[PDB]
Amino acid sequence: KRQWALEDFEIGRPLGKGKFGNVYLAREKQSKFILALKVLFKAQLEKAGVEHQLRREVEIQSHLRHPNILRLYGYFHDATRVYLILEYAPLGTVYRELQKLSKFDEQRTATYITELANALSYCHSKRVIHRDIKPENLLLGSAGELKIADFGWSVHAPSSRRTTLCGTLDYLPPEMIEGRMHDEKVDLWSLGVLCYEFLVGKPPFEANTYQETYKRISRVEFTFPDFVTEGARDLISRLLKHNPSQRPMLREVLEHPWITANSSK
Ligand SMILES: O=c1[nH]c2ncccc2c2ccccc12
Repeated sequence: KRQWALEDFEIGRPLGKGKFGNVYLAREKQSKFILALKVLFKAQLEKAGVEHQLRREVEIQSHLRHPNILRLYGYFHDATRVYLILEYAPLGTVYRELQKLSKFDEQRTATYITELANALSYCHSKRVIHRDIKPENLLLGSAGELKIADFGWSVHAPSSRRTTLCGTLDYLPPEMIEGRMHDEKVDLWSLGVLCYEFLVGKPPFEANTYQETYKRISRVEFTFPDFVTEGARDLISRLLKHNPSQRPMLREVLEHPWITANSSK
């Protein structure tokens, strides 16, 4: 492996914030390699009681190798902080891309879905379920390719509430939020949420209250603006099924006619 430490890196502009520490642009001093350094404060992690998510992220994300999964290269720590050494995603997040464009055309959407579906096929083949697929955790590489990041919630499938609790529920399926056993099908529901948000500019169960979002998800109550096409409606409506077993496999998504006609391969 190789024991890094702080002074191995020049730190740059803050790329952004998370709950437990910012991510920073960094350059390794000897190679000039540009990467991102995710800082987590130990104090805050222990208090929140999620250090196992950290171990999981590191163990899981460092062994995955897929062009649409963000690489984790390693980690180090000092007294107050843990530092994850990540692949740098130069075009930013899909969240920012959505706030910039408001919503995506069917080509950009279908293409992102395809990249997501491929990355997820790779993950589910190892029974790794991400569980936190949302636009803030989807990054863009230099060619604009999508990269799944932030594997802190990920786990090997079958799993049950596996951590503490919650925050934004928008992207989570009814099994998850209700704390029932769940498996790969979780990420299929999320894909459905994403496809709607990309096309519509807001997630389909958006509400002004957690408790109201919960209700909407649990009853699967959503509607489509008129501009959304029948092919997109058909994909989304197949993904957003309350019963996981009724959700398609990823292969079926990849070969969906709407995806086939719109995706840039
Ligand atoms: O442009 C970004 N690139 C990144 N690359 C790696 C990790 C986080 C990021 C990142 C994180 C938040 C906001 C923007 C960015």
